[PDB]
Amino acid sequence: IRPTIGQQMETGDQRFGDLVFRQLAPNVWQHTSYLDMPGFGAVASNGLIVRDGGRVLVVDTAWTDDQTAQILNWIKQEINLPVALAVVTHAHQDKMGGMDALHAAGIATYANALSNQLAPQEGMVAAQHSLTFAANGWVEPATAPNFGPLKVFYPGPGHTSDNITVGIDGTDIAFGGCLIKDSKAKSLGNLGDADTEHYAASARAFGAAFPKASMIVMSHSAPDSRAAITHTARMADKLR
Ligand SMILES: CC1(C)S[C@H]([C@H](NC(=O)COc2ccccc2)C(=O)O)N[C@H]1C(=O)O
Ligand SMILES: [Zn+2]
Ligand SMILES: [Zn+2]
Repeated sequence: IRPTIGQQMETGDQRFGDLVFRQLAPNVWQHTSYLDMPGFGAVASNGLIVRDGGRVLVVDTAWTDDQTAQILNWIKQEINLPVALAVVTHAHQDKMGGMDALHAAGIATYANALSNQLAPQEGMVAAQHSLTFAANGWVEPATAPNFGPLKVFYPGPGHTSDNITVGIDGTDIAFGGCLIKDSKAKSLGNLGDADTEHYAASARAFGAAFPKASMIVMSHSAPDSRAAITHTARMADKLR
């Protein structure tokens, strides 16, 4: 697997069917799935798997149901603990394309209320539960029951108006999804649904929400330093 967009395979990557898994911490793995483009090649998308004692938590689906069912099969084989819930980080196919596989498995799914409202318009199935957010971006705790180490933060509109992010408490990892691009990126990716006015502030708000996270995970590049945040914000400064 050699994607046109997204990180390549490296030492420490485990191939499992059509997907790639990489351990990031004792209890955190990155899942990677690929959508092949007629004429362009494969585009990688990354999410996370977190072990929290006797249960597993997932951030983001794969691009498709079948790929997402493979994530669940990898969890069964390598961890052998139940998936308690999944959080999906906005209403686009790379993050929510496999909702039906989670539902078929009986996994409780959560997304920003706005993501659930946009899902029908975006060709997605809504999560079964809605997260809501305070005026400073922090999730309302009663809407995120029993989330363990997942600390959900809405940084403001950027890549989309509904994009959310997730810090992993008890680790130095934070997940920026499609909002954050890596420190070497040349572009901000698909800006078709983006808020170019507010993007820079939203990227910086993510950094300030998780100020001690040193490993920044993102949808389409390998985990990076905090320069992913600062570089994304610098590129976004140019859009205003
Ligand atoms: C990696 C991206 C540039 S595309 C992805 C997202 N597209 C889809 O999920 C489904 O459409 C397609 C998906 C892939 C290729 C073509 C169509 C979007 O529109 O934002 N997020 C972008 C990003 O992270 O910048
Ligand atoms: Zn998107
Ligand atoms: Zn994306």
